[PDB]
Amino acid sequence: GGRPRQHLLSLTRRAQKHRLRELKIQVKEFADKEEGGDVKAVCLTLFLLALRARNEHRQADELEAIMQ
Amino acid sequence: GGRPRQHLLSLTRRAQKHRLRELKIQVKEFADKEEGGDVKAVCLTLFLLALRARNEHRQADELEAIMQ
DNA sequence: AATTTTCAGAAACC
DNA sequence: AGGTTTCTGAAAAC
DNA sequence: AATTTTCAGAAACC
DNA sequence: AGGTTTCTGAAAAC
Repeated sequence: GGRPRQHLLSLTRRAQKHRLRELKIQVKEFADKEEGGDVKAVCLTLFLLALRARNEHRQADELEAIMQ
Repeated sequence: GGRPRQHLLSLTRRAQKHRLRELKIQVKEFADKEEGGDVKAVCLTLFLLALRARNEHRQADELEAIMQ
């Protein structure tokens, strides 16, 4: 069997980190090979584009206001 | 040769989208296989954890204030 | 609106 | 002139 | 602080 | 009791 997974956003940062770990690595590898190891800018843009792909322009704008 | 790349954050959303495209796919695949296709929550958490991994807790808190 | 791929052309490099 | 890759936008499709 | 991997135990499933 | 995977935190290292 195995313990059922909780939602990612309900987990401790610790447990969150443990689940994304394998993707965190893929992102790292990509950031290095293609974007000069700029994980922040990559994940930021992934998220922003992910928001705008959903027409959550208001939040996307607000995060953009936060980041400069 | 080839045209030199601009910084990801200076590009049009169009051009940004074109560069991350290959990683966008990897994220999609991961989100589907491991997080019930919840790209938003994945990228959000990747970014949040990426910020806190850099002790940018203030911004991380502010994005967390935005998202609920 | 968004998405996607295709077609074009200019721009920046060789 | 040619090459290339990147950037932009439009175009034609979902 | 952060990171990492290791060790533990409890928790939730079979 | 056993199994498993997940979650949490501590522990020992950078």
